[PDB]
Amino acid sequence: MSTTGQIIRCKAAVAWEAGKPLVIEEVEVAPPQKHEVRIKILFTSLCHTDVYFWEAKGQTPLFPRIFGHEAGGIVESVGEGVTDLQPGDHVLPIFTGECGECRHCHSEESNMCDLLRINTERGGMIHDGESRFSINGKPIYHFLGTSTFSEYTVVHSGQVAKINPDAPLDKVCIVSCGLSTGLGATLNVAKPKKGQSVAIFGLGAVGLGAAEGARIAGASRIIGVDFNSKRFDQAKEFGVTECVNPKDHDKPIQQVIAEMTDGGVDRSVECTGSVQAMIQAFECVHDGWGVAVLVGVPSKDDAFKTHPMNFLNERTLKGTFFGNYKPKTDIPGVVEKYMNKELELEKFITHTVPFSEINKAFDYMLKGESIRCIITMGA
Amino acid sequence: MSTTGQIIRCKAAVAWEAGKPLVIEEVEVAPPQKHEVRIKILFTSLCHTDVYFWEAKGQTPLFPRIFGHEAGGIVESVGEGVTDLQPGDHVLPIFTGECGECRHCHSEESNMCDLLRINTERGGMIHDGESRFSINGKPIYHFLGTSTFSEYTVVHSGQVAKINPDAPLDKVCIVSCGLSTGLGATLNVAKPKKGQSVAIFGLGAVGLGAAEGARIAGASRIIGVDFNSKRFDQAKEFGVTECVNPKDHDKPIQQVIAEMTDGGVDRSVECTGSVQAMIQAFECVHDGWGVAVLVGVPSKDDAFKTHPMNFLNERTLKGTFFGNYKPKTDIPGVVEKYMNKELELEKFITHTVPFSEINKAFDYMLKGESIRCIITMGA
Ligand SMILES: NC(=O)C1=CN([C@@H]2O[C@H](COP(=O)(O)OP(=O)(O)OC[C@H]3O[C@@H](n4cnc5c(N)ncnc54)[C@H](O)[C@@H]3O)[C@@H](O)[C@H]2O)C=CC1
Ligand SMILES: NC(=O)C1=CN([C@@H]2O[C@H](COP(=O)(O)OP(=O)(O)OC[C@H]3O[C@@H](n4cnc5c(N)ncnc54)[C@H](O)[C@@H]3O)[C@@H](O)[C@H]2O)C=CC1
Ligand SMILES: [Zn+2]
Ligand SMILES: [Zn+2]
Ligand SMILES: [Zn+2]
Ligand SMILES: [Zn+2]
Repeated sequence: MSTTGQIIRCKAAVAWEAGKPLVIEEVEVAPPQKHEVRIKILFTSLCHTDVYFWEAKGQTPLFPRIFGHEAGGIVESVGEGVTDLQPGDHVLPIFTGECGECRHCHSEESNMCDLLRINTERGGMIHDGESRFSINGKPIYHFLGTSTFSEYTVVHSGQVAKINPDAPLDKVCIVSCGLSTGLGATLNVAKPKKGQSVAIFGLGAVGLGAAEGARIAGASRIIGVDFNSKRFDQAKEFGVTECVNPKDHDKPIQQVIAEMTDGGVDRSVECTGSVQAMIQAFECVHDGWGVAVLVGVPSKDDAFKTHPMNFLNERTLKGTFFGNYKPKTDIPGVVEKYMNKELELEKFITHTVPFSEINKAFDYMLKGESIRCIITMGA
Repeated sequence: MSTTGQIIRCKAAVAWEAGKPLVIEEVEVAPPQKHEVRIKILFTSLCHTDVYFWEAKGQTPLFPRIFGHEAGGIVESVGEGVTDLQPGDHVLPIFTGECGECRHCHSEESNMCDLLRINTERGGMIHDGESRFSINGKPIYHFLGTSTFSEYTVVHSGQVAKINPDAPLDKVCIVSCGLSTGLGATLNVAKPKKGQSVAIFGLGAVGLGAAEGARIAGASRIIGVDFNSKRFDQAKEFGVTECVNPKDHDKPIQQVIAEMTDGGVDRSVECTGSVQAMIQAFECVHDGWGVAVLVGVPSKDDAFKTHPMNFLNERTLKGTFFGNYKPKTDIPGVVEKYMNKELELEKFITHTVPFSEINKAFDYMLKGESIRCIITMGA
């Protein structure tokens, strides 16, 4: 309130160099411009997407930078022409937006907003190409339009979802990424029917969300596939009924799955980012009616490759961005499902650290087995 | 009737050598065994599938052989345990079957019958591995279980569709292949909505069937693509609204289409058999909601290849066998649509010759621009 229209002085975790530990710095946060809001961050988290651009290996090295794109916060002030958000609103900043004006935003199927779709190299604000962060007079790059590793951040209002103000902001700060992506990959894109079989490649947060969606859809068999056998017991909490490590088999995994299911699974969801797993996820679905959904992001420019007859045998291949959920229209409904005990969120939380110890979240992530770490603001 | 249970002596067009002209021979046709029927052929036609296996380039050279898989005929007699067909029934023998007992035959989506799905190398009958054709005591290979280039042929009853006995058998003899495949590729698999745009790659019989389906679906723009500009005027009779030759453009055809439609077509149907056209058909559909359907059969084992991000941008890739139509359950309904003036068939007929001049049908086919040639039995 007293900060409305004013520059805020607060702390942010700044990445000065690729792959080096973040530094808690005193920064200045400009007030929000047209169509922007300024958000007090209460909880944030870390995922491989932040780590990938912080490591900047084979990536355009934008530094200094404030990473972070999964957070729960409260609106502090709104910029010109913002009417759907007001101070005090509980919100999730999300790495992609919904302008409400383009053909995608008017569609049933697509969340590929022409204005506000994710952009990993945009270092400033959409309104004016400027940064809202400075340190000692010098600007700092934004990340995904969210930059949630700060006590306050400025975000285009199209990337800010208003949610149930009774929702606990530490549990929902992780609906902005992997959970909703896998949940919607199964429910919106794969669309299994009751009793069907589903194979999930990758049992990180995305695959676990896909498993929850497959249980909500009523799948009778949910086969979780992962090179990492440590992730199996964890996965069974999220709906996975059988676990398969490819390392334990001489046969290719798509043959292993087809043999388990008499021709292949009804649905598959690829949640690894490995192009080889995308091929395998496609080839492991049944002929005639099988549907595979690609979710993982490939690191290189290897191409998906398969014999065309695999399609002529009546397989279908789909792909998803953020579970095909619209961030402003649909994500609040995801939170509502959590509030109505229809969706599991607490079991994603494997770690927690205060903001001053944010670098430990990188350690837990890079060591493996960390699903999400709740980074608590204030100390 | 008088021929029931007897060997029939009749004429067939026999291929003795790869790529050499057929010879009209006096053959013997055995009576039908269990689950088989013997059919008097009144009209048959020729398509590239017959030519491909008659040329036998890179193909297993089964000779001598009776080709032919598009025909209209009348049941002469039925074998043991046949109850859905009786003598006098008007029928279409079809290159693939419907046993009615497997999971595909109980499905909504799939026509991939486990027992009777198409098999290009099967030279004998399913019942006993034997040929029902002999010439001077020596057997002749069957083709696709149909072998319609004979005055009489024996076919598994699962591959024989009973149709409206008032349907003209010369017009419907071409519903057994390209027409129904493209029609169902659009209506059953691509599923455009009213007002949407559809790009069709290849304007042979398959692409023309896809165009008819796109008009029935109410597509506002139907863009026909083909290297052969002679096929354009023809295509407009079948629903194509715009024609594009790739040769006339420096830009890749998928870019040409995207530029015509502001991001890409809503639906595409690939009806060429060229793997490069399958890639192009996929990449030319709009992001967010585009759906491409593969129909053409590739000659080699080149693989379909695309950047995985094309799917993550929410494109869908499907494939079809015979338009996903079940041959015994659905094909009679296709004929009914012709009988109710809802489907154009006469305009597929570009040529006609008597059976003794069947080799001319090969000439008209190999020269190009022939859609279908009605081969009339009896002289
Ligand atoms: N499509 C979208 O909109 C989104 C895509 N993603 C992508 O989804 C993927 C999954 O993300 P997270 O779950 O956070 O990642 P993660 O790294 O936590 O989980 C990946 C899991 O897959 C396993 N794995 C890797 N290669 C494998 C292979 N060849 N076969 C079997 N298992 C394999 C790993 O052991 C690990 O358990 C990533 O590529 C991420 O970039 C993430 C969020 C949004
Ligand atoms: N999926 C299925 O169940 C079925 C598949 N097919 C396949 O469908 C395809 C089409 O069959 P028809 O219409 O009878 O063949 P067709 O040879 O009469 O027509 C193909 C057309 O595509 C054109 N074309 C070829 N390469 C092209 C390219 N790269 N770009 C643009 N145009 C190109 C040709 O000029 C020709 O007009 C064939 O591959 C056939 O084997 C046929 C029937 C059943
Ligand atoms: Zn938009
Ligand atoms: Zn994330
Ligand atoms: Zn069957
Ligand atoms: Zn044919």
